[PDB]
Amino acid sequence: GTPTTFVHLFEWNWQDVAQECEQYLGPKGYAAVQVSPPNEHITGSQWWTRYQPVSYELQSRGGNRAQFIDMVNRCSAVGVDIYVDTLINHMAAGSGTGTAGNSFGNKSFPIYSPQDFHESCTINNSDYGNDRYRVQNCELVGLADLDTASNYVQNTIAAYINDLQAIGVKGFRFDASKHVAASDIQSLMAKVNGSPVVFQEVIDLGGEAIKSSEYLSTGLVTEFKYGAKLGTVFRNGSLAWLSNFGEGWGFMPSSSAVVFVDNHDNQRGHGSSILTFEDGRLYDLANVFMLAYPYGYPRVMSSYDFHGNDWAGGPNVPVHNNGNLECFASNWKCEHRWSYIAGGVDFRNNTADNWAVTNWWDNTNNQISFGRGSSGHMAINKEDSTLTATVQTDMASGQYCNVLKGELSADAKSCSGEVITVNSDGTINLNIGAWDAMAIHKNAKLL
Ligand SMILES: [Ca+2]
Ligand SMILES: [Cl-]
Ligand SMILES: [Cl-]
Repeated sequence: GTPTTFVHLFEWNWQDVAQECEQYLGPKGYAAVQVSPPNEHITGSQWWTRYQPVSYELQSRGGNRAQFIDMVNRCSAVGVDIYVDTLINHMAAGSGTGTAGNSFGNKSFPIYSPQDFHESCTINNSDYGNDRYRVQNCELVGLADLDTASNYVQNTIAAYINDLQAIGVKGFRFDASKHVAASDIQSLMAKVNGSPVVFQEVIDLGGEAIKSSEYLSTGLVTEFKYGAKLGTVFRNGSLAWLSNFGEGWGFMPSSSAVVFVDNHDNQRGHGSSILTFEDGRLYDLANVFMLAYPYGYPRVMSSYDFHGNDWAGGPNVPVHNNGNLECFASNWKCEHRWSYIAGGVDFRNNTADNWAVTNWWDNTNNQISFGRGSSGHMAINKEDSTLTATVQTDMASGQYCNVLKGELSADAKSCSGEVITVNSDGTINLNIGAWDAMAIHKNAKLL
Protein backbone atom coordinates (compact mmCIF):
# COMPACT_ATOMS: atom_id res chain seq x y z
CA GLY A 1 0.00 0.00 0.00
CA THR A 2 0.90 3.71 -0.06
CA PRO A 3 0.48 6.57 2.44
CA THR A 4 -2.83 8.38 2.07
CA THR A 5 -4.07 9.65 5.46
CA PHE A 6 -2.75 11.69 8.36
CA VAL A 7 -3.93 12.20 11.95
CA HIS A 8 -4.15 15.11 14.40
CA LEU A 9 -2.82 13.84 17.74
CA PHE A 10 -4.37 16.84 19.48
CA GLU A 11 -2.49 17.85 22.67
CA TRP A 12 -0.45 14.63 22.60
CA ASN A 13 3.02 15.18 24.03
CA TRP A 14 6.14 14.19 22.15
CA GLN A 15 6.80 10.97 24.07
CA ASP A 16 3.21 9.79 23.53
CA VAL A 17 3.40 10.61 19.81
CA ALA A 18 6.70 8.75 19.40
CA GLN A 19 5.37 5.67 21.19
CA GLU A 20 2.15 5.80 19.16
CA CYS A 21 4.11 5.85 15.89
CA GLU A 22 6.00 2.72 16.94
CA GLN A 23 3.09 0.81 18.41
CA TYR A 24 0.27 1.75 16.05
CA LEU A 25 0.58 4.47 13.39
CA GLY A 26 3.51 2.90 11.53
CA PRO A 27 2.06 -0.62 11.62
CA LYS A 28 -1.39 0.60 10.55
CA GLY A 29 -0.07 2.76 7.73
CA TYR A 30 -0.82 6.33 8.78
CA ALA A 31 1.19 8.76 6.64
CA ALA A 32 1.84 11.54 9.13
CA VAL A 33 0.97 13.14 12.45
CA GLN A 34 -0.13 16.74 12.75
CA VAL A 35 1.29 17.81 16.13
CA SER A 36 0.11 20.66 18.32
CA PRO A 37 2.26 23.83 18.07
CA PRO A 38 5.78 22.97 19.29
CA ASN A 39 7.08 26.53 19.66
CA GLU A 40 7.12 28.55 22.84
CA HIS A 41 3.62 29.66 23.78
CA ILE A 42 1.94 31.30 26.76
CA THR A 43 1.75 29.40 30.03
CA GLY A 44 -1.53 27.93 31.22
CA SER A 45 -3.41 24.65 30.95
CA GLN A 46 -6.08 25.50 28.33
CA TRP A 47 -5.68 23.98 24.89
CA TRP A 48 -5.85 27.40 23.25
CA THR A 49 -2.59 28.56 24.85
CA ARG A 50 -0.83 26.72 21.99
CA TYR A 51 -2.14 29.31 19.54
CA GLN A 52 -0.55 32.26 21.41
CA PRO A 53 3.14 32.21 20.50
CA VAL A 54 5.88 33.87 22.54
CA SER A 55 8.90 32.76 20.49
CA TYR A 56 10.05 30.10 18.04
CA GLU A 57 12.14 28.12 20.55
CA LEU A 58 10.98 24.49 20.59
CA GLN A 59 9.92 24.38 24.24
CA SER A 60 6.18 23.80 24.51
CA ARG A 61 3.64 21.85 26.50
CA GLY A 62 4.55 18.91 24.26
CA GLY A 63 8.16 18.84 25.45
CA ASN A 64 11.55 20.35 24.76
CA ARG A 65 13.70 20.49 21.62
CA ALA A 66 15.52 17.19 22.31
CA GLN A 67 12.18 15.44 22.88
CA PHE A 68 10.76 16.98 19.71
CA ILE A 69 13.69 15.71 17.65
CA ASP A 70 13.47 12.27 19.21
CA MET A 71 9.79 12.17 18.21
CA VAL A 72 10.50 13.19 14.61
CA ASN A 73 13.19 10.49 14.38
CA ARG A 74 11.22 7.70 16.05
CA CYS A 75 8.21 8.35 13.86
CA SER A 76 10.24 8.59 10.68
CA ALA A 77 12.00 5.31 11.47
CA VAL A 78 8.60 3.57 11.12
CA GLY A 79 7.50 5.59 8.08
CA VAL A 80 5.42 8.32 9.73
CA ASP A 81 6.08 11.99 8.95
CA ILE A 82 5.52 14.97 11.28
CA TYR A 83 3.51 18.02 10.23
CA VAL A 84 3.88 21.07 12.48
CA ASP A 85 1.01 23.45 13.27
CA THR A 86 2.67 26.72 12.31
CA LEU A 87 1.49 30.07 13.65
CA ILE A 88 2.05 32.42 10.72
CA ASN A 89 -0.47 35.13 11.57
CA HIS A 90 0.18 36.37 15.08
CA MET A 91 1.83 36.38 18.48
CA ALA A 92 0.20 36.14 21.90
CA ALA A 93 -2.27 38.71 23.21
CA GLY A 94 -1.35 41.03 26.04
CA SER A 95 1.57 40.33 28.35
CA GLY A 96 2.80 37.34 30.29
CA THR A 97 5.29 34.50 30.24
CA GLY A 98 6.00 31.68 27.81
CA THR A 99 6.82 27.98 28.21
CA ALA A 100 10.54 28.59 27.69
CA GLY A 101 10.68 31.25 30.39
CA ASN A 102 10.59 34.29 28.11
CA SER A 103 8.57 37.38 28.97
CA PHE A 104 6.48 39.43 26.58
CA GLY A 105 4.19 42.43 26.53
CA ASN A 106 3.13 45.61 24.73
CA LYS A 107 3.85 43.90 21.40
CA SER A 108 7.40 43.17 22.54
CA PHE A 109 8.66 39.59 22.22
CA PRO A 110 12.10 37.97 22.20
CA ILE A 111 12.24 38.29 18.38
CA TYR A 112 9.60 40.93 17.58
CA SER A 113 9.22 44.63 18.35
CA PRO A 114 6.04 46.73 18.04
CA GLN A 115 7.14 47.85 14.58
CA ASP A 116 6.92 44.19 13.42
CA PHE A 117 3.13 44.22 13.89
CA HIS A 118 0.25 45.82 12.07
CA GLU A 119 -1.22 48.82 13.85
CA SER A 120 -3.66 47.60 16.49
CA CYS A 121 -7.33 47.27 15.53
CA THR A 122 -10.06 44.71 16.16
CA ILE A 123 -11.57 42.24 13.73
CA ASN A 124 -15.34 42.67 14.08
CA ASN A 125 -17.86 40.06 12.93
CA SER A 126 -19.06 42.24 10.05
CA ASP A 127 -15.52 42.44 8.63
CA TYR A 128 -15.61 38.82 7.38
CA GLY A 129 -18.39 39.69 4.95
CA ASN A 130 -17.25 43.13 3.81
CA ASP A 131 -13.67 44.15 4.89
CA ARG A 132 -10.82 41.93 3.71
CA TYR A 133 -8.27 44.53 4.84
CA ARG A 134 -9.47 44.34 8.45
CA VAL A 135 -9.72 40.53 8.48
CA GLN A 136 -6.07 40.38 7.45
CA ASN A 137 -4.53 43.43 9.18
CA CYS A 138 -6.51 43.69 12.44
CA GLU A 139 -6.29 41.53 15.54
CA LEU A 140 -8.01 38.18 15.87
CA VAL A 141 -9.32 38.02 19.48
CA GLY A 142 -6.53 40.30 20.71
CA LEU A 143 -3.61 38.41 19.16
CA ALA A 144 -0.82 40.73 18.02
CA ASP A 145 -1.09 40.70 14.22
CA LEU A 146 2.29 40.20 12.59
CA ASP A 147 3.19 42.39 9.60
CA THR A 148 3.46 39.45 7.25
CA ALA A 149 4.46 41.80 4.41
CA SER A 150 7.67 42.71 6.27
CA ASN A 151 10.87 41.06 5.06
CA TYR A 152 12.05 40.66 8.66
CA VAL A 153 8.83 38.89 9.74
CA GLN A 154 8.92 36.68 6.63
CA ASN A 155 12.55 35.83 7.27
CA THR A 156 11.85 35.02 10.93
CA ILE A 157 8.93 32.72 10.17
CA ALA A 158 10.85 31.14 7.30
CA ALA A 159 13.82 30.53 9.60
CA TYR A 160 11.48 28.73 12.00
CA ILE A 161 10.05 26.60 9.19
CA ASN A 162 13.50 25.84 7.79
CA ASP A 163 14.88 24.89 11.24
CA LEU A 164 12.01 22.43 11.54
CA GLN A 165 12.79 21.07 8.08
CA ALA A 166 16.46 20.69 8.97
CA ILE A 167 15.48 18.46 11.91
CA GLY A 168 13.23 16.34 9.73
CA VAL A 169 9.75 17.89 9.74
CA LYS A 170 8.01 17.10 6.45
CA GLY A 171 4.96 19.39 6.44
CA PHE A 172 3.28 22.45 7.89
CA ARG A 173 -0.24 23.57 8.75
CA PHE A 174 -0.48 27.34 8.27
CA ASP A 175 -2.81 28.31 11.10
CA ALA A 176 -5.21 31.20 10.52
CA SER A 177 -4.29 31.60 6.86
CA LYS A 178 -7.45 33.58 6.06
CA HIS A 179 -5.98 36.32 8.24
CA VAL A 180 -2.86 36.51 6.06
CA ALA A 181 -2.99 37.81 2.50
CA ALA A 182 -2.25 34.98 0.08
CA SER A 183 0.38 37.29 -1.43
CA ASP A 184 2.16 37.41 1.94
CA ILE A 185 2.07 33.59 2.06
CA GLN A 186 3.54 33.51 -1.45
CA SER A 187 6.41 35.75 -0.28
CA LEU A 188 7.00 33.53 2.74
CA MET A 189 7.06 30.33 0.66
CA ALA A 190 9.78 31.84 -1.54
CA LYS A 191 12.01 31.82 1.58
CA VAL A 192 11.12 28.23 2.56
CA ASN A 193 13.61 25.55 1.49
CA GLY A 194 12.40 22.89 -0.88
CA SER A 195 8.78 21.74 -1.27
CA PRO A 196 7.41 20.47 2.05
CA VAL A 197 3.75 19.61 2.43
CA VAL A 198 1.93 22.84 3.27
CA PHE A 199 -1.74 23.11 4.04
CA GLN A 200 -3.51 26.36 4.90
CA GLU A 201 -6.40 26.65 7.37
CA VAL A 202 -9.09 28.72 5.59
CA ILE A 203 -12.69 28.33 6.71
CA ASP A 204 -14.85 29.21 3.69
CA LEU A 205 -18.43 27.96 3.49
CA GLY A 206 -19.24 30.72 1.01
CA GLY A 207 -20.53 34.25 1.21
CA GLU A 208 -17.57 36.11 2.71
CA ALA A 209 -14.92 38.44 1.34
CA ILE A 210 -11.94 36.07 1.46
CA LYS A 211 -12.23 32.80 -0.44
CA SER A 212 -10.40 29.52 0.10
CA SER A 213 -9.69 29.49 -3.64
CA GLU A 214 -7.24 32.37 -3.10
CA TYR A 215 -4.84 29.97 -1.34
CA LEU A 216 -4.74 27.15 -3.91
CA SER A 217 -1.56 28.48 -5.51
CA THR A 218 0.41 28.44 -2.23
CA GLY A 219 -0.35 24.93 -0.96
CA LEU A 220 -3.14 22.57 0.01
CA VAL A 221 -6.22 24.17 1.64
CA THR A 222 -8.61 22.91 4.33
CA GLU A 223 -11.97 22.24 2.65
CA PHE A 224 -14.32 22.88 5.57
CA LYS A 225 -17.35 22.42 3.31
CA TYR A 226 -16.51 18.71 3.25
CA GLY A 227 -17.15 17.96 6.92
CA ALA A 228 -20.03 20.43 7.15
CA LYS A 229 -21.97 18.92 4.27
CA LEU A 230 -21.02 15.36 5.18
CA GLY A 231 -22.35 15.90 8.69
CA THR A 232 -25.64 17.32 7.40
CA VAL A 233 -26.08 14.37 5.05
CA PHE A 234 -25.27 11.77 7.70
CA ARG A 235 -27.58 13.41 10.24
CA ASN A 236 -30.56 14.47 8.10
CA GLY A 237 -30.14 13.48 4.46
CA SER A 238 -29.56 10.39 2.33
CA LEU A 239 -26.20 8.71 1.74
CA ALA A 240 -27.35 8.03 -1.84
CA TRP A 241 -26.74 11.74 -2.55
CA LEU A 242 -23.03 11.28 -2.00
CA SER A 243 -22.52 9.53 -5.33
CA ASN A 244 -20.93 12.73 -6.73
CA PHE A 245 -19.47 14.24 -3.55
CA GLY A 246 -16.62 16.57 -4.34
CA GLU A 247 -16.30 19.29 -6.94
CA GLY A 248 -19.98 18.75 -7.85
CA TRP A 249 -20.99 19.95 -4.38
CA GLY A 250 -19.00 23.18 -4.89
CA PHE A 251 -15.76 21.96 -3.29
CA MET A 252 -12.24 22.95 -4.31
CA PRO A 253 -10.23 20.57 -6.54
CA SER A 254 -9.61 17.21 -4.92
CA SER A 255 -5.86 17.55 -5.36
CA SER A 256 -5.80 20.78 -3.32
CA ALA A 257 -8.10 19.73 -0.45
CA VAL A 258 -7.37 18.60 3.09
CA VAL A 259 -10.59 16.99 4.33
CA PHE A 260 -11.82 15.80 7.72
CA VAL A 261 -15.04 14.99 9.52
CA ASP A 262 -14.21 17.32 12.42
CA ASN A 263 -11.22 19.23 13.81
CA HIS A 264 -10.24 20.53 17.23
CA ASP A 265 -12.10 23.83 16.84
CA ASN A 266 -15.38 22.66 15.41
CA GLN A 267 -15.79 19.57 17.59
CA ARG A 268 -16.29 22.10 20.42
CA GLY A 269 -19.10 23.88 18.56
CA HIS A 270 -16.72 26.67 17.52
CA GLY A 271 -21.80 23.56 12.71
CA SER A 272 -24.08 21.83 15.11
CA SER A 273 -24.08 19.51 12.10
CA ILE A 274 -20.43 18.47 12.61
CA LEU A 275 -19.99 14.82 13.58
CA THR A 276 -17.55 14.00 16.40
CA PHE A 277 -16.56 11.07 18.60
CA GLU A 278 -19.65 11.94 20.68
CA ASP A 279 -21.80 10.54 17.86
CA GLY A 280 -20.33 7.05 18.22
CA ARG A 281 -21.13 4.72 15.36
CA LEU A 282 -22.42 7.57 13.18
CA TYR A 283 -18.91 8.98 13.38
CA ASP A 284 -17.43 5.58 12.52
CA LEU A 285 -19.56 5.40 9.39
CA ALA A 286 -18.79 8.97 8.27
CA ASN A 287 -15.07 8.23 8.55
CA VAL A 288 -15.47 5.00 6.55
CA PHE A 289 -17.14 6.99 3.76
CA MET A 290 -14.50 9.71 3.86
CA LEU A 291 -11.62 7.25 3.78
CA ALA A 292 -13.09 5.05 1.07
CA TYR A 293 -14.17 7.95 -1.15
CA PRO A 294 -11.51 9.34 -3.57
CA TYR A 295 -11.63 13.06 -2.71
CA GLY A 296 -8.97 15.03 -0.85
CA TYR A 297 -6.21 14.22 1.64
CA PRO A 298 -8.00 13.08 4.81
CA ARG A 299 -6.98 13.92 8.35
CA VAL A 300 -8.39 11.66 11.07
CA MET A 301 -9.15 13.55 14.30
CA SER A 302 -7.81 12.14 17.56
CA SER A 303 -9.50 13.77 20.55
CA TYR A 304 -9.88 13.74 24.31
CA ASP A 305 -13.11 13.74 26.31
CA PHE A 306 -13.24 17.32 27.58
CA HIS A 307 -16.21 16.62 29.87
CA GLY A 308 -18.16 19.62 28.59
CA ASN A 309 -15.43 22.24 29.05
CA ASP A 310 -14.59 23.44 25.53
CA TRP A 311 -11.53 25.33 26.89
CA ALA A 312 -9.94 22.56 28.97
CA GLY A 313 -6.60 21.03 28.10
CA GLY A 314 -6.14 17.31 27.74
CA PRO A 315 -6.01 14.55 30.32
CA ASN A 316 -3.41 14.73 33.08
CA VAL A 317 -2.66 11.04 32.46
CA PRO A 318 -0.46 10.10 29.46
CA VAL A 319 -1.80 7.99 26.63
CA HIS A 320 0.83 5.35 27.31
CA ASN A 321 0.57 5.09 31.09
CA ASN A 322 2.99 2.55 32.59
CA GLY A 323 1.65 -0.26 30.44
CA ASN A 324 -2.00 0.82 30.30
CA LEU A 325 -3.40 2.47 27.16
CA GLU A 326 -5.59 5.40 28.29
CA CYS A 327 -7.84 5.25 25.25
CA PHE A 328 -11.52 4.88 24.31
CA ALA A 329 -13.07 6.00 27.62
CA SER A 330 -13.18 9.32 29.49
CA ASN A 331 -9.56 10.39 28.86
CA TRP A 332 -8.10 10.13 25.34
CA LYS A 333 -10.59 8.94 22.72
CA CYS A 334 -7.99 7.59 20.22
CA GLU A 335 -10.35 7.63 17.25
CA HIS A 336 -7.43 6.76 14.97
CA ARG A 337 -7.45 3.36 16.70
CA TRP A 338 -11.17 2.74 16.26
CA SER A 339 -11.42 -0.40 14.12
CA TYR A 340 -13.63 1.13 11.41
CA ILE A 341 -11.40 4.20 11.11
CA ALA A 342 -8.05 2.40 11.03
CA GLY A 343 -9.62 -0.10 8.64
CA GLY A 344 -10.72 2.78 6.43
CA VAL A 345 -7.12 3.98 6.36
CA ASP A 346 -5.90 0.55 5.26
CA PHE A 347 -8.56 0.60 2.51
CA ARG A 348 -7.48 4.03 1.29
CA ASN A 349 -3.84 2.96 1.39
CA ASN A 350 -4.53 -0.03 -0.88
CA THR A 351 -6.88 1.60 -3.39
CA ALA A 352 -4.58 4.54 -4.19
CA ASP A 353 -3.90 3.16 -7.68
CA ASN A 354 -7.53 3.74 -8.72
CA TRP A 355 -9.01 7.09 -7.69
CA ALA A 356 -12.34 6.41 -9.40
CA VAL A 357 -15.73 5.57 -7.92
CA THR A 358 -17.08 2.50 -9.75
CA ASN A 359 -20.32 0.53 -9.61
CA TRP A 360 -22.08 2.97 -7.32
CA TRP A 361 -25.16 1.35 -5.78
CA ASP A 362 -27.73 2.71 -3.35
CA ASN A 363 -31.25 2.01 -2.10
CA THR A 364 -32.16 5.69 -2.78
CA ASN A 365 -31.67 6.42 0.93
CA ASN A 366 -29.09 5.34 3.55
CA GLN A 367 -27.55 2.17 2.10
CA ILE A 368 -24.66 2.59 -0.32
CA SER A 369 -21.94 0.55 -1.94
CA PHE A 370 -19.19 1.42 -4.39
CA GLY A 371 -15.87 0.30 -5.75
CA ARG A 372 -12.41 1.63 -6.47
CA GLY A 373 -12.29 -0.38 -9.63
CA SER A 374 -10.64 -3.75 -9.05
CA SER A 375 -8.61 -2.44 -6.10
CA GLY A 376 -11.44 -2.41 -3.55
CA HIS A 377 -15.10 -2.34 -2.67
CA MET A 378 -17.13 -1.02 0.25
CA ALA A 379 -20.64 -0.76 1.60
CA ILE A 380 -22.36 1.17 4.37
CA ASN A 381 -25.71 0.26 5.93
CA LYS A 382 -26.92 3.29 7.87
CA GLU A 383 -30.43 1.85 8.35
CA ASP A 384 -32.21 -0.22 10.99
CA SER A 385 -32.61 -3.23 8.66
CA THR A 386 -30.08 -5.77 7.45
CA LEU A 387 -28.60 -4.92 4.04
CA THR A 388 -28.78 -8.06 1.88
CA ALA A 389 -28.54 -6.63 -1.64
CA THR A 390 -26.36 -8.27 -4.28
CA VAL A 391 -23.94 -5.69 -5.67
CA GLN A 392 -21.60 -5.68 -8.63
CA THR A 393 -17.86 -5.19 -8.16
CA ASP A 394 -14.72 -5.32 -10.30
CA MET A 395 -12.91 -7.48 -7.74
CA ALA A 396 -11.31 -10.78 -8.63
CA SER A 397 -13.35 -13.68 -7.35
CA GLY A 398 -12.21 -15.03 -4.03
CA GLN A 399 -12.34 -14.37 -0.31
CA TYR A 400 -11.35 -11.13 1.35
CA CYS A 401 -10.84 -9.75 4.83
CA ASN A 402 -13.44 -7.19 5.86
CA VAL A 403 -10.70 -4.77 6.86
CA LEU A 404 -13.10 -2.78 9.05
CA LYS A 405 -13.30 -5.86 11.30
CA GLY A 406 -9.97 -7.66 10.98
CA GLU A 407 -6.68 -8.07 9.19
CA LEU A 408 -5.01 -10.52 6.83
CA SER A 409 -2.54 -12.85 8.54
CA ALA A 410 1.18 -12.58 7.81
CA ASP A 411 0.92 -15.89 5.91
CA ALA A 412 -2.02 -14.53 3.85
CA LYS A 413 -4.01 -17.67 4.67
CA SER A 414 -6.61 -16.21 7.02
CA CYS A 415 -8.38 -13.14 8.40
CA SER A 416 -8.72 -12.17 12.05
CA GLY A 417 -12.32 -11.06 11.47
CA GLU A 418 -15.16 -11.44 8.97
CA VAL A 419 -14.44 -12.84 5.51
CA ILE A 420 -16.27 -11.49 2.45
CA THR A 421 -16.78 -13.56 -0.70
CA VAL A 422 -16.63 -12.09 -4.21
CA ASN A 423 -18.62 -14.42 -6.46
CA SER A 424 -17.60 -15.86 -9.83
CA ASP A 425 -19.40 -13.01 -11.61
CA GLY A 426 -17.80 -10.31 -9.43
CA THR A 427 -20.86 -9.78 -7.24
CA ILE A 428 -21.09 -9.75 -3.47
CA ASN A 429 -24.18 -11.01 -1.63
CA LEU A 430 -24.10 -8.44 1.16
CA ASN A 431 -25.13 -9.31 4.72
CA ILE A 432 -24.54 -6.10 6.69
CA GLY A 433 -26.21 -5.53 10.00
CA ALA A 434 -27.88 -2.29 10.90
CA TRP A 435 -25.39 0.60 11.20
CA ASP A 436 -22.50 -1.62 10.05
CA ALA A 437 -20.18 -1.52 7.04
CA MET A 438 -17.68 -3.55 5.07
CA ALA A 439 -14.56 -2.79 3.04
CA ILE A 440 -12.27 -5.13 1.08
CA HIS A 441 -9.22 -4.56 -1.06
CA LYS A 442 -6.86 -6.40 -3.35
CA ASN A 443 -4.06 -6.63 -0.78
CA ALA A 444 -6.20 -8.30 1.88
CA LYS A 445 -7.25 -11.37 -0.11
CA LEU A 446 -6.83 -14.96 1.06
CA LEU A 447 -4.15 -16.72 -1.00
CA1 LIG B 1 -3.07 39.13 9.83
CL1 LIG C 1 14.93 25.73 20.04
CL1 LIG D 1 -7.54 22.51 10.40
